[PDB]
Amino acid sequence: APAAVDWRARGAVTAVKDQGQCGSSWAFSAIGNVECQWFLAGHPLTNLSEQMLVSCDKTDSGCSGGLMNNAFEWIVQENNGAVYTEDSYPYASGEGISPPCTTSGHTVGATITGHVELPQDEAQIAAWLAVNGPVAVAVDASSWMTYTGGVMTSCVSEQLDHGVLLVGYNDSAAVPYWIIKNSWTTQWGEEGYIRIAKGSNQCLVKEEASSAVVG
Ligand SMILES: O=C(Nc1nc2ccccc2[nH]1)c1c[nH]nc1-c1ccc(F)cc1
Ligand SMILES: Cc1nn(C)cc1C(=O)Nc1nc2ccccc2[nH]1
Repeated sequence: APAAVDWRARGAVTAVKDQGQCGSSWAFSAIGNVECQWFLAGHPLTNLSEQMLVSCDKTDSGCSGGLMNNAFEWIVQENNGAVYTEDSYPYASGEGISPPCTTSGHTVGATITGHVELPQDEAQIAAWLAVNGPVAVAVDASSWMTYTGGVMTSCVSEQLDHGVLLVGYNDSAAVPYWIIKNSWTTQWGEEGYIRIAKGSNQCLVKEEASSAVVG
């Protein structure tokens, strides 16, 4: 692996989104990861549908919480692999209300065929990420409300409560760090993003890393 990676600069990452008040940090992580994989497959970067998962993924509990791997498993095994575009199934649960499931011909933004889990190794994840693109990970965002910007180093690492998207790292800097895409708009943190120290398992980042697999 290289000294640094940033998939935004390779134009492979969609704009930062806003989950509003809904525990759907997963849907955003899982989907965010798929948006990138679809692009890196050779296709146009399409903004995909988080609402699809909140409403339809029954394995996951909609708004009160979910898990990225269940999404990938659900999409492939219950939804025939289909991920809808956002224009055809837009986010509604911003305020907490999650509509019912639908099928009046939504548009399929991407078709995935599986997913893979990565080891609990920050270095190995970086190895995969550098080659294959943004990785979906779970973290302990207890210490994230207070976040203004900078390389975070004293992150509470006890409870996985939040789902996000790794878009690259930087092993060259004074303090090596992961670059993480977050679903709390762009006012939060560094234009929507956040940098946590790479190597010491900040925020329990290496604990639940996975990525969808296209084609
Ligand atoms: O509730 C969430 N996750 C969760 N915990 C569970 C315990 C028992 C059964 C199902 C469960 N699902 C959740 C809400 N917002 N974000 C996440 C999230 C937390 C961890 C994670 F890895 C991914 C998402
Ligand atoms: C959503 C959600 N569900 N639960 C249980 C907590 C949250 C949450 O913290 N949202 C949130 N915090 C923010 C802090 C700063 C800016 C924007 C912010 N948005």
